[PDB]
Amino acid sequence: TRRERLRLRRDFLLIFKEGKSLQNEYFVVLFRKNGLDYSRLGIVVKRKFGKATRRNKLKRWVREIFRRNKGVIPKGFDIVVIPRKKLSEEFERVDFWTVREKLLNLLKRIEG
RNA sequence: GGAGAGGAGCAGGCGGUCGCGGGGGCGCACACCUGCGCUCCCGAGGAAAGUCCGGACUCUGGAGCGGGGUGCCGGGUAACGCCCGGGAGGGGUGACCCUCGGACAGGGCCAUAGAGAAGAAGACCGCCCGGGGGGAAACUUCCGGGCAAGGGUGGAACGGUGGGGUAAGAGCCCACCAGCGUCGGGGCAACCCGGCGGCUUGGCAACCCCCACCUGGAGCAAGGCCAAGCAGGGGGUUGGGUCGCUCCCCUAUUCCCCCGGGUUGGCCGCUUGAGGUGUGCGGUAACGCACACCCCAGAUUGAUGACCGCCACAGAAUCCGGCUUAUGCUCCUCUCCCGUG
RNA sequence: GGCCAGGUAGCUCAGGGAGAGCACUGGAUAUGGGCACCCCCUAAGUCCAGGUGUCGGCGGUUCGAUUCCGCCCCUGGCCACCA
Ligand SMILES: [Mg+2]
Ligand SMILES: [Mg+2]
Ligand SMILES: [Mg+2]
Ligand SMILES: [Mg+2]
Repeated sequence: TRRERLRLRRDFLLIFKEGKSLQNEYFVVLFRKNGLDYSRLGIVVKRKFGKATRRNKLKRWVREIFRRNKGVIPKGFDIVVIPRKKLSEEFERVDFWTVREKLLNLLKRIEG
């Protein structure tokens, strides 16, 4: 859903500068009110996370978590998900349910 | 069965619940441009990779030189540093694998060790002859002369080993060998086979070089178009005109250089191509030709996931040909070895 | 996707027969300290002695390669339109 896909080239700077942030050991989540009746997701994966296979797997998991849990995630925010060094350190050791739990714990705390 | 060499294919599938990317069809709104909404088709790789070669395709005004690349020979190909076949040299019992022009065109470099390393250089331990001296002798000593043959030195010592011949010795002579020169035969050829002959005189060109062949340079962020927006200023014996050098066609601010500020939108390029698959024919093969069938990702923060059930390596970004590296199986050949019918 | 750089003692940097600087380990000795000397402790310093390496890895050429020729690994940077 590309209507659900927020542009990062223009908006990342604005969200970084004007928005809020939440984090845990695996993710940093940046967010800002978008003035819409729905939320939009963006993913920023640092080059150092790895090659296409690895980065694309992470992005797919993130997109899926967001899509399936859209109903419970707060509405009216532009959201940027950023994986942390730790995650890229035990990514192969971290299962899907753990990534889901850790990401949702942050997403559900987006206020207000 | 064991050990090993060459090579071909596949990339866990099939049946379920949700979620994407591009086409098509449809539902509709269309006073235009177009704007959404919901089924059929297709949707990462053998390496998509590293960017090591070769193209195609774009933009830079000409030509020459330099520079760079390839390196036995013959094909194949759009082309290549690739592929196929063949020739020499080497390794392995063997199937097989690896190597590749020229050092009497020239210049330069060979440390250390060693008597001597490029004109033929050299006498270290030595071998033999002719005298003078000492000494009973063995032996020592001095001068004159002859050896590259043994040993030592090396990565290599100016042909190799055996016999004859030498005072002692040398291709001095002869044998087989290696090299070179020729004559003759077979190959398109690289080269091979046979005969004759003095006696022959380092290595490195992944150093410059010589010979033969090929070759501008950038690169899809190439380049073309639309929309949007701010703000200009300082320079040019001229400089710049898609690497350098040399001659040459230009152009004078609108061009180029520096500082500063505006976008950090959308469309084209963007996928049908030296393209796959299936036969038939030619060719040792690589591959070519003929006919038939097919449409096989085109994203632009960048599309393939999660749950269930019987059994790796890693993700296209302009597209192809090949190389190299990363990696899980399965099958087909042939070689040697133990053991049996 | 493409195009360039660079990888040397721990760190910064030189350059076809492996070095400087900071630095570390010792010995010397207070004008520091146990008290005041004797005796002894500690070395910021100052003397001196050195300690030391797959040349980013793995092959090839060469009798020898930091230098030459291949590939692989790691670390940085550059690109688009407007005027
Ligand atoms: Mg059996
Ligand atoms: Mg690539
Ligand atoms: Mg000799
Ligand atoms: Mg440009």
